[PDB]
Amino acid sequence: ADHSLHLSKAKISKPAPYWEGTAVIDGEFKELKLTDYRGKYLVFFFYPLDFTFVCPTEIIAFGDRLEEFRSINTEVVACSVDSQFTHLAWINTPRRQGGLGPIRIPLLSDLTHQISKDYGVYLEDSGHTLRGLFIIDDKGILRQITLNDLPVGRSVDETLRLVQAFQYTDKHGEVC
Amino acid sequence: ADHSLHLSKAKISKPAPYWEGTAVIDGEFKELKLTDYRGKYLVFFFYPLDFTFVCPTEIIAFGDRLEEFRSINTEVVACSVDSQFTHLAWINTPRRQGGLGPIRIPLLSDLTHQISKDYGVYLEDSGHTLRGLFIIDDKGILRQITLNDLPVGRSVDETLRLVQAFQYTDKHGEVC
Amino acid sequence: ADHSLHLSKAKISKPAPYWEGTAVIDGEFKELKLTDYRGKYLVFFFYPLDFTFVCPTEIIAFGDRLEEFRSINTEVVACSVDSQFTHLAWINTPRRQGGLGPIRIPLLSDLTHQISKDYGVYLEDSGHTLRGLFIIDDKGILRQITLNDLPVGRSVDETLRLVQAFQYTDKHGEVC
Amino acid sequence: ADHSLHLSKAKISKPAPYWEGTAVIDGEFKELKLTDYRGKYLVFFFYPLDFTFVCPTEIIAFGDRLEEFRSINTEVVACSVDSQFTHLAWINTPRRQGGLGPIRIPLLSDLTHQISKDYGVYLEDSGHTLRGLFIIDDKGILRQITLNDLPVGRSVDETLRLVQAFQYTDKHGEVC
Amino acid sequence: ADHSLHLSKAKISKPAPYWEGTAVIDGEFKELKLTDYRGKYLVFFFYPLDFTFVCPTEIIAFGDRLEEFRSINTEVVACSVDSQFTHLAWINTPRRQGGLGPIRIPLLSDLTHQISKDYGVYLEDSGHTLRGLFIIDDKGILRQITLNDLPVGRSVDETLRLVQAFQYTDKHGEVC
Amino acid sequence: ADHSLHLSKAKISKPAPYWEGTAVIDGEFKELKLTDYRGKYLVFFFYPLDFTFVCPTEIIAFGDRLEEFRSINTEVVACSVDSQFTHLAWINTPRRQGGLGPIRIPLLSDLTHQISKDYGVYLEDSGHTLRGLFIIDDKGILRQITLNDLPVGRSVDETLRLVQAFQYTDKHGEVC
Amino acid sequence: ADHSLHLSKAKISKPAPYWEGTAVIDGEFKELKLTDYRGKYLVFFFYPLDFTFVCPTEIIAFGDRLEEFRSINTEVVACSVDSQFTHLAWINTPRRQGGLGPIRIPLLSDLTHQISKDYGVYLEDSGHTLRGLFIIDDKGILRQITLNDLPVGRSVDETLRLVQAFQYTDKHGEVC
Amino acid sequence: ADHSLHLSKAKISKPAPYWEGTAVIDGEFKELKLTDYRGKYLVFFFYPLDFTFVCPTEIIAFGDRLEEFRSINTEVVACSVDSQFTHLAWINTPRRQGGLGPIRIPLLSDLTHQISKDYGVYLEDSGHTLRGLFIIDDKGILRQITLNDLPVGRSVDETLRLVQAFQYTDKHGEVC
Amino acid sequence: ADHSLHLSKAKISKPAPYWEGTAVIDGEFKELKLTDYRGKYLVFFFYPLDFTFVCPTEIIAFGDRLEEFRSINTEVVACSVDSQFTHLAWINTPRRQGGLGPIRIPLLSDLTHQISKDYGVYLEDSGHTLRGLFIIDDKGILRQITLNDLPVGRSVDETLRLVQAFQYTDKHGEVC
Amino acid sequence: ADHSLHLSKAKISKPAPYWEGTAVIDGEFKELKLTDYRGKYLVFFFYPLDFTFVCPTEIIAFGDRLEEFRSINTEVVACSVDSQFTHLAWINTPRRQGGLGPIRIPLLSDLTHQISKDYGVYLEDSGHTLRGLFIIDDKGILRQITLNDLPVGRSVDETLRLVQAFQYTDKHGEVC
Repeated sequence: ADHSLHLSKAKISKPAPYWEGTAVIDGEFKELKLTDYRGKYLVFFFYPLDFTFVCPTEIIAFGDRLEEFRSINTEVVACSVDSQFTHLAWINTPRRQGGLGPIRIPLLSDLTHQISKDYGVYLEDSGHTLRGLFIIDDKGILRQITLNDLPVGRSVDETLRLVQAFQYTDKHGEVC
Repeated sequence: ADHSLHLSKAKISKPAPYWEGTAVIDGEFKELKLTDYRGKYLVFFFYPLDFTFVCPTEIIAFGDRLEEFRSINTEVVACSVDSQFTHLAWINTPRRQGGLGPIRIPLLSDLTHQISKDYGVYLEDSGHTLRGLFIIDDKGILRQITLNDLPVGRSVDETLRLVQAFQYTDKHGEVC
Repeated sequence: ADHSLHLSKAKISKPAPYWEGTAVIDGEFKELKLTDYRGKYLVFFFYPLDFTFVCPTEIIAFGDRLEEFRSINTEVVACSVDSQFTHLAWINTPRRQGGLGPIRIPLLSDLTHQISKDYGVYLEDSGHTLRGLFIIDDKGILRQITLNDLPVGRSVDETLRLVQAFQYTDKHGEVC
Repeated sequence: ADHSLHLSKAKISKPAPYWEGTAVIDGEFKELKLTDYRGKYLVFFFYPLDFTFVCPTEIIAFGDRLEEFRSINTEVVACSVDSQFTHLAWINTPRRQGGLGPIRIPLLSDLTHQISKDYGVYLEDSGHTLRGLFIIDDKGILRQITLNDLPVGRSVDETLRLVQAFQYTDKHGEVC
Repeated sequence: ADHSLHLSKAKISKPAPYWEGTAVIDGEFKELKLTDYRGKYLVFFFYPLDFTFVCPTEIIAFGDRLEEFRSINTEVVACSVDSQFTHLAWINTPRRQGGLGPIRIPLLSDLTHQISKDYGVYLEDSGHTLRGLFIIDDKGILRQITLNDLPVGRSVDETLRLVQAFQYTDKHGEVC
Repeated sequence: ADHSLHLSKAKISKPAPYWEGTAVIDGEFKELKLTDYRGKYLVFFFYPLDFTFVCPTEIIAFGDRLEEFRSINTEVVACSVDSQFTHLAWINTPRRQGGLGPIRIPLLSDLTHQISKDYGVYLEDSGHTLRGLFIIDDKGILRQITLNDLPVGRSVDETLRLVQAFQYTDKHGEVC
Repeated sequence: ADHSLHLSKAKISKPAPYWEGTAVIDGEFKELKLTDYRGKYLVFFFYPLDFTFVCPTEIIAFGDRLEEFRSINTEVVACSVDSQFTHLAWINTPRRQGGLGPIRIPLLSDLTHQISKDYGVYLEDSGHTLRGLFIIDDKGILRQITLNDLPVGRSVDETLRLVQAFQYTDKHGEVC
Repeated sequence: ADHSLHLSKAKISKPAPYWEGTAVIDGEFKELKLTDYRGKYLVFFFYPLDFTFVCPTEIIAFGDRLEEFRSINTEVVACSVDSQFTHLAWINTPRRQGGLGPIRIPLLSDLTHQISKDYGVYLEDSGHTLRGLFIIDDKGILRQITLNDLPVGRSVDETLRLVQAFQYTDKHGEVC
Repeated sequence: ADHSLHLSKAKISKPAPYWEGTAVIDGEFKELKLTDYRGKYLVFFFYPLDFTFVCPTEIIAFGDRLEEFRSINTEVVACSVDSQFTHLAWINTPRRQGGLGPIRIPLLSDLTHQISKDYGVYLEDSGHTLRGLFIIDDKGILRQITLNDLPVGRSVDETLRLVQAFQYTDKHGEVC
Repeated sequence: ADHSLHLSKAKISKPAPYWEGTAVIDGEFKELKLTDYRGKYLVFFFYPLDFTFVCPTEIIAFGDRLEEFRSINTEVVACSVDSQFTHLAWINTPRRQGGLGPIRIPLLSDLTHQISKDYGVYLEDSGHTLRGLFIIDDKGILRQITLNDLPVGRSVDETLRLVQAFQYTDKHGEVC
């Protein structure tokens, strides 16, 4: 139990840790699980907080390119330690007044801080997580781990490339 | 160190647990300590969440009756496990749309869950706290502990009479 | 076994600790148990001592207004660390001489200090308990915990309000 | 850490356990200590409860014959787990009504149960003590231990005989 | 194993510790158990040593008054840490030459020190026991514990009255 | 020491683990340390093995774009569990015969497996590491962690973008 | 503490365990120590009991030949677990009645069983020791250990031979 | 786990530790076990590294004289902590440029460092092994352990002589 | 495991420790056990070393008087920490040249030091045993233990006397 | 303390374990230490037993070729678990009768079995050691370990070659 060492259950080429929670999807609360994405690829990413003073360009970019992700049989889910009521309020607030507006990416609530601890992204002194990202294949196996310091974000193009690459490895062998 | 027994540091006739955090006070972020209230009485209470579908009649009632509490040398502080950004958004939201509206009672953030564990109010399976209330005298001594189940709230009149009674006991002897 | 942290078995939204003992009811010794109140609400409260120099206004007020509590399907029981013989002598002594006088509220003896430790009210250095109050619903679930400092007592009106509120929550949903 | 094995600090020919408390002496509350009896002999005895249905013949007999004990440089103290208020009420109640009446033997209160555990007389299941008696010489050394069942009491003549014998041993050598 | 605390097995109102040994009875060696006295009362007492320069007035007095004890359905047994050969020699020695002389009270040998440790009378530094006495009812329940410092002995009259009182309590209720 | 959990010393926003070793630089053995890059940015990455049947496009791409990394004050270092003699032979082998050819990127040796364990990349079952990449700032603070499953490699463009982003955050504040 | 293995402090060519006690010498009680024999040889032997039905031929033989032991600068001491009062009575009884009669060998009392445990001769189930013998030189060094079953005793001639042999070894070298 | 003491599983006249791995045999990768050599003698030896600047005299000498070992029903296997790809490249490189060239002795890979630890040859600070040699009989029993320091190597003639001696001992008794 | 206290398994009136080994009997190696002497008496003794510069008068004396020991149904065995080859060479060497010469007493070997440790005679600092002797009855029960300091040996006459005494005790009762 | 693993203190390129003892040198008893060979090379070897039926070919061969070893600044010492008296008798016995005869190689005694345990050669079940050999350089650093099974011995030519090789490595660098 040395700080954040033993807490993390995330290992590559191993079954990704199981999570369940309440997500705001299409403006309604829903129950979501990891195994709901079996037989399909999943991009699962963590961002620090809602209602901050910085534009959520990552979520907006991922949502605007969502049909490009499911054109290769992949879903995308975002997570935060906020509650589903805060997520709904963040969506329901107009983007001009510092909000999300309509979004097509499910917003998962980690109010118990447990999903964050399983994936090793929770910051004890901060009370929230860092900016992180995970790729999970059809069989629920962790294939990629990316972890950034807080200011910096993640690129949609890189995630597309990585998912296509992992799928190509799944289908064929090795490329020269 | 199981459940809420060993975690709770709150005891009556003992120095109340020390807390510090960031609060939305009069619309701006501020840094607040417990010792900022030394020499005065303090009503420190918890509520489950922001942006819920239930009217926050407790906070509104306490804030509307603030001159009665200040006239007897007492301040009032509310706490929740939400971030200061969520508190600010909840205040800035119109009350007709479900928001708090303007308030004169500081909203303290307990994003790290530590304040909740100190006072024995955090619910592990829920991710938030129950509805609890504490009275702290001029010297920072816990005088009263009140814990309700989640649905039911607290009455401003009872808090007024309790604080007046504690002050009267401080000034003089027992009454016949 | 850190002082009084681990001794208390009282948790909210959990089954209230089981207690049994000998009570002075209607001037006679009787055997009383917690489960004797199943199917009804129960106001279970503690007070420091018998035969003291202060007036027992709490017990007298609760007993004098017992039909209001019984009209909402609720019983009331008082507890102390005194023996049943002391309770009987306190009742049998005229109230003008400093006694209790006739009472309609059962007086429960906690001579072994076990009930006090279960509910986390026993004061080790004093040899008696503080002023505590507990509400238990039809199913034996703790709904409310109130702990005052020794000088200050409890209000019958607040207890009535809280019992009515919990019952209303039991019957209907949430009120706006 | 058995029920009454490790708790008892009472050993013969060893210094008697130190005790302090509040006693009803001549109708007034007083502070009493073991070392207040240094340089004199002390008969320290326990009895189960106040305000019981049985006659306190032991206390009455010891008090009525107090000049015999004082004529051989010896005091007598009685102890119980009742509070000093119960002792005062028991004395103030007329003996015809079942009370103690006026008494010349101090009544020591053990509400914290500590004195009872030091002398190994506290009964855990009952919440009070058995009938025990201890003799302590001028130097605070335990000379005699006597433990009876709850029904059976002690004799004043035997106590006087034992005190005279111990004093004679203190002065001279051995008698043939 | 703190000194002589955990060693003692003797408790009031609990089954008395079981003992067995070799006794000099009527001038012959015999095997004796505790259960040989079931259905009768038993006075079991200890004395320091044989062949000392002090007259054994206790043993002589108890033996001379044996018909008084037998007339109330009671036996008496004496014990010491000496061997049965020493007891036999002490009896066979003329009383004028410092011996015991003929006796009607069995002398039990505790050469292994185990009986002494069971009843909490053995003195580690002395190598023998103190002067102790125990009363055991028909069912083998310890009713009275008396422990004297080494110089002082016991009175036969007190033992008679104690046994009569315990028997009276067995037969009927409390006396007024 | 639960598998690879406690072994890893690599944490974000914390000083990157210290490493030292022998590197093949410009065709010669040299001693290299982490502190040799203090006051400059460093891209530290791992690759599985030398002399394999798969072309090392990652190393070749990083080396060919070295002047573009150096224009933003950044070095690049590669690590493997192979010995410096294996690295030298791999470089000293023509690329047409399945070799590295000349390279401008230092090749570090992790023959003791310590560097891999510190950065949490070593695979116990296979005896080498996965494909990992780390960004370290001027002050030796870990800024970003990337872990790919073995088949899939890393992109020079993404690393350049991330380093530019971290540097921009270092210089200015936050961008809208 | 495995039975009797760890209790014994007796080792050969090592300083013999220290003992002190009360001995009957010339018919008077005396305090005796091991170091009282320094600079002088000592034969220290253990026998089971006093006042038994078997003639003490060992003690009588050793005493009758005491001048043949002190003529080679050697003392003899006997020990038993009996008390000095029993030893005195055993001496003060004529041999025709089963006694020692006058004796010139000191009789040491081991009432605390500690000397026996140090020399590893105490029998737990018996309550006394076996028949044993030890030789100690001028410097307090154990030179010989002899241990017999209870029924069999020791020979004075063998002890004389052994003491002469050890003294001759002290004076000169090995003999051919 | 005292450094390198408990790791070693090799013991004379005991079943040799079991090993399995990948070897370069006749220019192809193969799977090899220890039990593949049952019914034959086996010379299992370690050497530090591949591609070093020193000449591999041991391997070349053993391979060039392999028919002598095979004529006495003996196999030879070499091991190192390098990967099978490094072994294949070392063989494929011409001997003029510092390679093995063609070899008839299998090259076993110990990339996991486990075989080295089982046979007690791994050097923790170096990252490789020392030069050690082991003889294993038909039944898989270790007959000899030889451990040279790093510079010094092993002789083919001595190994042949030792294998012949062990076989002769197997066939018949001791020779005069 | 305190030095040599815990090692010894030899206790009186208890079954003697089991031993097995290789003995030189009548000039030939034989396998010998303790149970080979069941149903008859055994004298088992130790001596320091073979081939020393001191004449082995003990062994010679025991062997020369062997028919006198056999006439009372008793065997004699000697033990040492030397190997059977050393024993055979010692016997096979002429007595004039510092040897044993022919002997009729079996010479047992304790090369593993186990027999010596079981009987508590082994000396850790010197690597051999002291001079000890043991008597074992028909039932394999240790009857007498003799331990001499190294210079001094044992007497055949005393052993004969002791064996005759033990046998007489076995047959009859006690002698006067 | 797992069998023979923790006992061994011998490791390559480390200071060889320190030993001291008694040796038979030129027919005389001498005291020998390991540090007596500082500044010279040392061949320290073990052999099973003395006086065995097998010819001591190893010792005789090493002794007859001692001038070759001394011409390269090297000493030779043999060790066994036998006593120095056995070594002296083995030398003094004529070689025709199964002895060493005159020898120029010191014979060291390991009667305490400690030297054997330090070098990991002692065999617990047999009570002696196997055939092992050790090379120790000028600075007392263990430089080779060789462990043959008991039937098979060591060759003088190989030891000479190894010592020459180690000395040549000491003088200059590696040879091609």
